Amino acid sequence: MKANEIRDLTTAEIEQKVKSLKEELFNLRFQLATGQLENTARIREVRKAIARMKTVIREREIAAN
RNA sequence: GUUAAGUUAGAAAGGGCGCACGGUGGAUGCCUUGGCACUAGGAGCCGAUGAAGGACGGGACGAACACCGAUAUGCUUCGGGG
Repeated sequence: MKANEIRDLTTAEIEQKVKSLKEELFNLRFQLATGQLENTARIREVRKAIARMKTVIREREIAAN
């Protein structure tokens, strides 16, 4: 997901995908607290994909300053 | 046959000793998951660019340890490694 997201433009191509995965993380715990979910390791992998995205823009702010 | 005097062994409610067989127990014997002692070399300070210490928290899995801060049981990228 590195060159997939390094090549993405700074403004919304991370940010809307940040916001969608925030909404995606918002939905998966609802299935799990009810118990109506199976692939629980994806939920770990979603936040694993979240934290690697917020550090992209923060790295690019260092590239700015 | 009995009468008389007369000796004279046995027993065990339970215990004493000798062996036999168990139980509690944790000593010894052996080992090491850590110690102390130094020698040799290296390092001898970190902080208002927020310390040391923490407290509170983070997993599909329950609390505690260890790891780690709402980017939370790693994250990117640089090498190693298969």
